Amino acid sequence: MLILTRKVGESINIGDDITITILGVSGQQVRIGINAPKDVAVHREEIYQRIQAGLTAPD
Amino acid sequence: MLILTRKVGESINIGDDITITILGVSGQQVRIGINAPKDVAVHREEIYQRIQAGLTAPD
Amino acid sequence: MLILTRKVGESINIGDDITITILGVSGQQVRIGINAPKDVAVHREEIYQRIQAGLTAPD
Amino acid sequence: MLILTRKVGESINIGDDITITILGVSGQQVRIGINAPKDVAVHREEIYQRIQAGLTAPD
Amino acid sequence: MLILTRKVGESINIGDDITITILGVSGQQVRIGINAPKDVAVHREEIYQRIQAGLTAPD
Amino acid sequence: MLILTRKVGESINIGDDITITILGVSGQQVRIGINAPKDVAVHREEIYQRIQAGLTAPD
RNA sequence: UGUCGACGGAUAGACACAGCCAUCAAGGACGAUGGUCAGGACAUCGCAGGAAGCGAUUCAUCAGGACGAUGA
Repeated sequence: MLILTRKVGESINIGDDITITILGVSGQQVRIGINAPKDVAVHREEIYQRIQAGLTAPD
Repeated sequence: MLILTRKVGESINIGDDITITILGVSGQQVRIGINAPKDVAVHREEIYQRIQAGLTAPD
Repeated sequence: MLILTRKVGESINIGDDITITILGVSGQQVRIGINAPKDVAVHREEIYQRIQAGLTAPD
Repeated sequence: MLILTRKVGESINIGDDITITILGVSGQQVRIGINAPKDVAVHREEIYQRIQAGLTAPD
Repeated sequence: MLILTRKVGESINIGDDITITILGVSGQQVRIGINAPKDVAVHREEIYQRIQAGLTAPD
Repeated sequence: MLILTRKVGESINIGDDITITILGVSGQQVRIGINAPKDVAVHREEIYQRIQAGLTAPD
């Protein structure tokens, strides 16, 4: 794990194809944009389990 | 862009190899954890630009 | 309708028997005291309309 | 004294002829709408104290 | 002169009209409540220098 | 009722004779210095009650 | 402003609704006029009743594969 601390409106990067943007907060909620090719998946942890258990949305 | 919201301490996933956790907020800052293999790089956008600047003789 | 602009610690008078005091202010909310006799009823609007919904007749 | 903590834009009632609305605050000033018949006299205490000196609104 | 040590949520007093309350700490920062009549002034040492040198009313 | 946020080593003032200094912190404990004239009293809230409620001289 | 939904690829959506302060007004009008965050407030927000009633609060810097460190 690599942990950072960034403000709202800032940006982060993964690999050479993936970008992340912290769009803002709403109380304890944190609104996060992800930007990746459809060659890779992105979901909430509660959702990720469905695409990995029975692959409910392949694409 | 795929936007997801998370409450503090909740999690997100990317691909089949990467996990993300929003650890918490402090003011307008957000402590964010990134868990990926060293097979991929991770950087904030202000550092990412250096990996796009070109580099030699790694660690 | 008669509009007035009353500052913290000042008072309005109604009829010959009712008086109103702005005891103070707390941002977007206001702390108002009513000085009417128990011969007349005083209630919030969301508590006046519950009275006048019909519940005053005997069992 | 009957006391209420009222937000701006909420309302209050007295007897069966009078209604009050807290139109808003302007700093430590408080804009109040008073909605009684002209059958009742309705002024700030400053004014009321002359009217009860033995008169009505002067020439 | 009086030196004393008090923990968060405890109280201290001056004269017959002044109260001090430690609301709590944040690292080296210490949030303090001060309760005195408008008969007396209160500011931090930075601002106090005005009340000594330039005052709140000219000649 | 004023509220301030002072850090260790800094000062606050009351009236035109009284000075307060935050001497430092130890966990929850907060060490404080008070400088007032002989014309006034100063104690912690525990001891203050002896000067308010029971007094240091009888009738 | 907080909360929720949303396998959604959208700088997205849904639900419940978020600045501060002075001057004039016997005025019946949701009146008029001007300024603007180290203050006189536990900064705002919630509950309720004939009582001048009641409960509860942080921000920022550095930075690497570490649920990172630190300052105010």
